[PDB]
Amino acid sequence: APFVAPNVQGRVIKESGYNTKTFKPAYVKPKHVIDPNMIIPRQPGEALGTG
Amino acid sequence: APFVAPNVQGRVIKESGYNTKTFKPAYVKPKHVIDPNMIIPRQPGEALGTG
Repeated sequence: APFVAPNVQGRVIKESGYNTKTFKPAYVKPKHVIDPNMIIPRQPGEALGTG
Repeated sequence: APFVAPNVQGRVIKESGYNTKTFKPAYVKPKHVIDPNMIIPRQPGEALGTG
């Protein structure tokens, strides 16, 4: 607090305000194409020979 | 105490004097002026739009 000789008025004290933060979320979009070149070939569980 | 041959009168011992201290307090005067400029603006808790 300010020391102020009691013979005088007093001292005016300043203030401070405040702030805000604002954010937009980002966007994510992966995809696969699944044409036959991927469906046909033998997958690991398939028996050798026939499948 | 002084060793004094029992014949003679004995020695005169002295004393010492005290001391003092004195204090005045200081004086403190914070004050604020409250404009409409400070009452009106939105305060953080208030909702958006219709504060």
